Amino acid sequence: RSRRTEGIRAAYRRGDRGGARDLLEEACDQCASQLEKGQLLSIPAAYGDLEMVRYLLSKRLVELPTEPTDDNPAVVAAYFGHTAVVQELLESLPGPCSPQRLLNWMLALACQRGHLGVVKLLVLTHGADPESYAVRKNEFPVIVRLPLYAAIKSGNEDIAIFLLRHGAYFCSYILLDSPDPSKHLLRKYFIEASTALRVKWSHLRLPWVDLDWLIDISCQITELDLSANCLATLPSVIPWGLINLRKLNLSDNHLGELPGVQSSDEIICSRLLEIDISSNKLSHLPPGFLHLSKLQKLTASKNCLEKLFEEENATNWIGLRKLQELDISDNKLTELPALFLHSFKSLNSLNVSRNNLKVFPDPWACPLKCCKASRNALECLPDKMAVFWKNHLKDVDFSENALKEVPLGLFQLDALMFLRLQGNQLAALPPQEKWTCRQLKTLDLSRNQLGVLEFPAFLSESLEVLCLNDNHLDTVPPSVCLLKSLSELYLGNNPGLRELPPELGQLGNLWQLDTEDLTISNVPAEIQKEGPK
Amino acid sequence: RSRRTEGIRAAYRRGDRGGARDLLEEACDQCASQLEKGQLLSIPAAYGDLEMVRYLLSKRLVELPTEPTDDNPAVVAAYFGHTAVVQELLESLPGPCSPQRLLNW
Repeated sequence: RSRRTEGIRAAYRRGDRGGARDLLEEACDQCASQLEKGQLLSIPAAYGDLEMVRYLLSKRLVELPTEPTDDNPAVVAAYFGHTAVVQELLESLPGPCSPQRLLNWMLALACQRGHLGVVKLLVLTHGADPESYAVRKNEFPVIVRLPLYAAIKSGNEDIAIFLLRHGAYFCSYILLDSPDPSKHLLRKYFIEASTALRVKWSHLRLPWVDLDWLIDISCQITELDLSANCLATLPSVIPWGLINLRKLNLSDNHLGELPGVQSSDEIICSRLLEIDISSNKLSHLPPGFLHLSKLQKLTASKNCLEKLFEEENATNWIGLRKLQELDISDNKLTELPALFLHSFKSLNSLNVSRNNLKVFPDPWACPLKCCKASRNALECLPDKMAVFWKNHLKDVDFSENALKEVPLGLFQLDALMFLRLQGNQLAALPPQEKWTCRQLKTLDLSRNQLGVLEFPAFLSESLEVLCLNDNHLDTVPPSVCLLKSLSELYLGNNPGLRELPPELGQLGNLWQLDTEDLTISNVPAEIQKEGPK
Repeated sequence: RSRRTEGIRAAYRRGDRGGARDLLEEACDQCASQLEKGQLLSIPAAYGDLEMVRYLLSKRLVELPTEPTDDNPAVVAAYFGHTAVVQELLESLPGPCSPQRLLNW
């Protein structure tokens, strides 16, 4: 019975493809069982006769088993690198549950064999996992069955780098077991030369890095992006042992602590211009940052910070003097001591929102163009805003806080035009005659205990949106009639209202109105149902 | 709580895509449950903002439910013919068992 197989094989062994066709048809008629038909389909696939595979799949309708074995026709097709036969067989697999197990098995087989095209088609077209194990039944998930490891250990560097560029990751075993080719790939295929290189080792899940990998080129730059991985520690050279770095991305990792310094003498990276250490597990920043006078951006948000810096209230700090951006939001800071904060001179953007802050930091003469401190427990704001930021601050977000009254200073500002002052307990404003926010475009004064609200007449040409929903409003303040230029208004969530003023019709620019759960006595039900227009 | 949705929708209703981004990030921080995140992903997909769908799938890592419902972000993406958004969402589906049921729907 098995002879039929050999006979067909004989026809292919001598190159007699037509005789192989005849013997194959005879066996298919005599091969009723699924295993025998699968073997018949394996014969030409192993040989490489794509045409006869097509005939068997199309006319004989031969089933393609999903067993991840070397007897499988697709496995042998991948074994010999016959990409056309592999795709032809894989197309015949029925049902939605694509048999990934077979795909990983043949993927690792191709990686071991060196058939790059088969690996490419499997991973890119059929979605075979480049980071799972090609493990069969009664087999263990050993790294030898992992396709990147099998590719690089086999000497198939091209397949390994292709896998890395198309979803594979490095791990401790790769670096420890094959450090030479691993460092070769790290030192070649992630380098953007510019000397002052730009090396992107991020998104590689590297559990550790070594000076041995690139410190030889620390003359100007070794690397810049080490984010998006599982790093838990660093050499101190990575912070400050490199000469002409300009940007470092040390974010999105397990770096709960960064190496520190004893003085500025230990810092060689005096040229750093931005640093990204967010999305880490930091409780405080190292004081070495307080020696980088040239650093222009620091972003240490998405951390567990309790303080910006340790209480070094004696040292002549010069660093961060020219810092423009400090983003330390999404942290657990209750106090922002005036020491380090007043050491700044060039800050313009301060993002300290989403913290446990209760007192806004004691202000100082520094040109803040924008400040976000919402999602805090802030009780009040300083009165020196108009002293320092009268001509600088444009965006303010002190909303969602425990604040009860905004002093006149915020509204005495001139450059201020973007106000988010909701989510507070404020119930009364400073008199409108004291307001100098001529450039005001958006005023979000919702979600508070405000009732009368007054506006400068100048805002007749300035405001584009005004939010006053969800307040203690029983009657619309008549001052709204001033705001001809207003385009969007909220008045909903005010159950005490019954009259909609006629003067709102004078506000020509209106296109939308929050009429949510507002019953208007002086408007018929039909007009209310039709909408704001 | 539902207001967040409408607020983001408002930003897209007037064409304010950056304001929609800000409101979307705020809601994502305040939307922990899978259904709320799926709704947040449905908003731009129904609108057609492929960029914000990409940001949600890549950065926020928003889960894509396999329920064959008109609330599904991919279903609404197919509803308005936004082919790019449909492929972007369908690429995010994990695992080997490709949810054919959603695909037929």
